[PDB]
Amino acid sequence: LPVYAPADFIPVKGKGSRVWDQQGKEYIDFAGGIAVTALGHCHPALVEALKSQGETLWHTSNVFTNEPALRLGRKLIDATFAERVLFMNSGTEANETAFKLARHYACVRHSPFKTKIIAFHNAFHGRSLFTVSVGGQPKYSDGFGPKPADIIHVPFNDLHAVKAVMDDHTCAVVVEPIQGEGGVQAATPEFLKGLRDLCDEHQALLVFDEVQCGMGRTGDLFAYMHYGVTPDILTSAKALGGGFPVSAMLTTQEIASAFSTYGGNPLACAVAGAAFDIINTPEVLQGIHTKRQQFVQHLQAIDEQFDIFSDIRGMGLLIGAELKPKYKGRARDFLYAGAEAGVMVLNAGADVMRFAPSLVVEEADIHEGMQRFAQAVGKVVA
Amino acid sequence: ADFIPVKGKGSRVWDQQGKEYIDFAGGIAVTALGHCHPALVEALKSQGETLWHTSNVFTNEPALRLGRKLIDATFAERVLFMNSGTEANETAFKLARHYACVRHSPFKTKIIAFHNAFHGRSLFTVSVGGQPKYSDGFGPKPADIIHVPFNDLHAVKAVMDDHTCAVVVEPIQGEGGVQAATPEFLKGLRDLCDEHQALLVFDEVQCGMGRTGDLFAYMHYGVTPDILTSAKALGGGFPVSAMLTTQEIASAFHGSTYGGNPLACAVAGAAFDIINTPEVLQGIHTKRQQFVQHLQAIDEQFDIFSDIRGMGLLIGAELKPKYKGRARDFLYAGAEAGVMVLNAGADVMRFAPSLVVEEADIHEGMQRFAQAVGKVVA
Repeated sequence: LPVYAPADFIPVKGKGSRVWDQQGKEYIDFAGGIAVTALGHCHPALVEALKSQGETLWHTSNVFTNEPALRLGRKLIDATFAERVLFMNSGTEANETAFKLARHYACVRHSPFKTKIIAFHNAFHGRSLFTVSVGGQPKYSDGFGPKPADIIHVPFNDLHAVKAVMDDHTCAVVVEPIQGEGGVQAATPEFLKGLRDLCDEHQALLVFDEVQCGMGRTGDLFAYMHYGVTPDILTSAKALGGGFPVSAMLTTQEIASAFSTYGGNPLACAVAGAAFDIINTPEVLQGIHTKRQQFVQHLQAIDEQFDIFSDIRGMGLLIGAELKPKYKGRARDFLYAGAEAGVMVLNAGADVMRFAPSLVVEEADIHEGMQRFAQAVGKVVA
Repeated sequence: ADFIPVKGKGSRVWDQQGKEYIDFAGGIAVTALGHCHPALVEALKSQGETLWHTSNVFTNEPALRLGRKLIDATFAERVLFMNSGTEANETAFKLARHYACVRHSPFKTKIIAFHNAFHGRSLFTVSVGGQPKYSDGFGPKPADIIHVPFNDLHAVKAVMDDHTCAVVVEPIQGEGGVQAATPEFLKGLRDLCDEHQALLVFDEVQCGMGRTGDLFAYMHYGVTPDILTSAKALGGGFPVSAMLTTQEIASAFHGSTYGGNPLACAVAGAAFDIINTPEVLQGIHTKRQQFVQHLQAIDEQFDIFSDIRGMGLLIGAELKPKYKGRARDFLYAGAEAGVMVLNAGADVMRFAPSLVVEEADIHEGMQRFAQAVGKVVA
């Protein structure tokens, strides 16, 4: 079921897209700690930001603001639909704030009875009681006592189902523009635009969970930019801090007033500022699309030799490769084989291989790592 | 606040104008070793050039070392690391619920909590928290949570049954006016949890990691919980948290540690190594009395405090009826006089400085606070 590392696989050092364990074994990192290390390990710019702010100021409480948080909030506001930003520590906390806000906005603006949240099967939004209940995997939300109520789940990419359950008592639609954990499934243009129109019609807020697909992952700063569909609330984490625990919730002044920056650990925000400055450049964003195709070509060549993939999908450097029916439920086996061959990869359910490397992964590492993965595949299929 | 801190060193802070402040707040009991402590900076820099992040699939050496340190020093046999106190509390409450579900009955769901409790701001944790004003207005709350008065043992006995999974308590309610549990109350909680096969959950996010002058407040009481949560002081400024429990309870979630950010755990390790020494822990009690003597002298001059309470360097000064509801007025006057302090509700002044705050800083900061009080009274 769950993917756990054995006692002889403990990473100790990371440099760029390469990782070494206790025994000195070298790995190519196509996993990024599950799309977290978007600029690789110990990136000189991020290390410098960490070290310099570390000599100056680490922590301020939420009653105080700080320069790093102000600078970062300004950068997020200037680059996105957002007019207000709220900083926390993790994607789960960002989602908690987003869901609470959508609930409270509806409560004060319209009615205390306007509480329905529409979410999707296979959705992942975190592991707190509230976020995991909004998540679309019953197995992970079962067994913790009474779940917070008024959450309705329908299939991802099923617009009609959404239309069918939504009403004047609906406060929010929560969606990942691309379901990362859920098989790397991208929203269709019709579906995502349909969600915007339905939210408009019912006076509900459209909440985009961009914890995984945000901060450069898709080759745009945020996935919503690719679609041209503007949410009411957006959450960001993982890539935001490039390894440092930080998250952000983005919304408009009108919605935020129901509760330009709030919170944000000075050290976290300085690091996230440095990461933002690198990721939000035309050149890096262009490179993400160049690098994606380098990966895809290798995956196509692997399928040509071994006949193992039915679909190659995702956006930018969030890559999903679905296994053929003859290899249904073998994703974990391919992952472990990869680790043996010195390449770190991911799953997205039992049938899907997932890749989420550094957005600046070198071409040399792409070729070497994918050659290692091709070797690993050969060991599994023989 | 009306000023923006840009730099800190030890227990002194500077804003954009270069104005120097004495820090008796510690970012709400977070910076337990002050600002930019050389040992914590060294740990941050050394791990920061080695490895920042692994997912929960992997362990890492900093997480393993910190886990071992917490296990050796406490009742804990297993540790789960997170980023915030809210997350640690989420994990604790989910665990108590899941343990009851699989080891007893899916209907064993009642959580007993206390009025004025603070456990975080997620939907679940704020619902277990005892402040309706903070849990109202976010739609249907996670159910089966019962609130009774803090320190009321009879109330707890009354609500507990075979359908109770947990009692959740802060050994000292920091936000709730700095109110300490009585020995009989805390001991009684242990006895009742034993009787009803419920888990005793100690929220030591604020009162833990040296705050009370013991590594954890439970050690002062001699009452061992089933689950304990730690944050704030744990990382001395770095976002990190821990949930501590036994092997028996942790087994309900399907080595000795799980999760933990390499960078976070390295810093937390350096912080643990300093706080968990006989000398630092002794000093917390010395420093407490240095603060308390100033507070007593302020009251002698200005007739302002009816009670001075708390433990170690968690200090509460309740305002007299004449100054009821005006804790914010003294907080702002404090800031004007160049000293950073806290409130614990509208009636209580709260102090939570670095556990190694220099005596010179205590005297200077408290003199500034005396002047601030003087300007308000005049």
